[PDB]
Amino acid sequence: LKPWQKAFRQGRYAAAVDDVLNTTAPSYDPVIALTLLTALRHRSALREALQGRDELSVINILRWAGKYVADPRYRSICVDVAFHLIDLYAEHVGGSAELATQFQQLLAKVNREVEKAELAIVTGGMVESLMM
Amino acid sequence: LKPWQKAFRQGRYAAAVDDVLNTTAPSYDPVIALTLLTALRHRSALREALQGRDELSVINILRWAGKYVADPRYRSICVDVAFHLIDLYAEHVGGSAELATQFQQLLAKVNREVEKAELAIV
Repeated sequence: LKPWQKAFRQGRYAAAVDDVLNTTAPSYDPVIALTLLTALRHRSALREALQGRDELSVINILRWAGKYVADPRYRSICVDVAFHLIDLYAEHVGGSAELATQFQQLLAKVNREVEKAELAIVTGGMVESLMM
Repeated sequence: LKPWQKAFRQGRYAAAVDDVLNTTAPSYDPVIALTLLTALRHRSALREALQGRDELSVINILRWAGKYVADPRYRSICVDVAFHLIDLYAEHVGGSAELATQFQQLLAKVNREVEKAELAIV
C-alpha cells in the first residue's frame, strides 16, 4: 500500500495530504495530488483541509503549489491553494523566516504567471506597430 | 429544468455560458453563473465553452469576470477564465485594441489580487 492509502484507512487525514503531495516519494503521482486537491475544492473543503497544520506541512504544500503553478492543468488549483494559505497563515509568518520565504517564492511564481500573460497580450500591440 | 441546465446536460456548453452570462435577463444570477462555470471546470469542459468565440463575446466575458474576481466566492473561476481566455485568444489581439484593452483590465485586477496577498505576508 502507498503511504497515503494507509493514512486514509486510519484516521490520519492531515498525514494523507502530506503523503499525496510528497513529490520525492517513489510512488508519487502528480495526477493523484491534483485529483485530491480538486476533489476537496469540489466538496467545499479545500480550506478546511488546509487549516490547522504545522509549519512543515504548510511549507511542503506551498512548495507543491510552486512546482506546478506554471502548468496550465495544475495552475487553477495552485493559485487557489496559494490564496487559501495566505488567508490562513499570513499571521504566522512571524515566528518563521523559512515560511515567509516559501510564500514569497510561490507568490513570485504566481506573479510571473500574470506577467507572462501580460506579455502575450501586449506583444500583439508591439507586432502591430512594428509591421507598420 | 432550466434552459442553461438542459444546454449543459445536452453538452451545449457554450450555449449554457451565453445563458448564464446574459446580465440583461430577469433571472441573471451570478451564483448560477458560478455554478455553471465551476461545473464545466469539473467536467474539464470550460476551455471548450470559451473557445471558438468572436471578438465581441470575448470582450464581454472578460468584462463579466472583472466584476466578480475580487470576491473570494468567484476569484478562482474568474482567474481561470482569464487564463483560459489568454491562452485561447491572446495571439489574435493584434489590431484589436478594444480586446487588448479588455484583456489588460482583467489582468490588472488579477494582479491586484496577487499584490494584496504579498501585502498580507508583509
